[PDB]
Amino acid sequence: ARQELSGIVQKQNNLLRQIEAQQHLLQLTVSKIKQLQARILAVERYLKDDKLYREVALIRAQLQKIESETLQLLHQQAEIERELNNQEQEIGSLKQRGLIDGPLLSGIDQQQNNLKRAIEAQKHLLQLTVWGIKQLQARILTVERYLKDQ
Repeated sequence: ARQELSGIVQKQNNLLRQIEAQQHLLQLTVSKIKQLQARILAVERYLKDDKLYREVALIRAQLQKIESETLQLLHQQAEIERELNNQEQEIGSLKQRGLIDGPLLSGIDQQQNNLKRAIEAQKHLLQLTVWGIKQLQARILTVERYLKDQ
């Protein structure tokens, strides 16, 4: 009835807000990774040549924070996908019996496809974030070994 259809539309909106909130944090993490890449490059060029130690300590902290941010993003991404999947089953069930029709059926189907595509794009963005933090972890480890050595 009007109420279950109302419920699907509200859930589709709730999910759309969760993707929105996840995108803010993902973008922020991505921007931190980029500034940190630049900072590690500087340390690397300089070692090719105590302020150095403070910069390396600051970078290492900043790297560990980003890794923790990426793990939060990974967990929330899983929560978002699970909600998408629950909505797919509910929508699918009402559709099987025909209880969504007219412009609403096309619009709810289109919205399911929109949210799925955005969630999959965020998953790709997240894979790139993971890739980035693993690169920076390997480069700072090289620097730490050199310092221990010297």
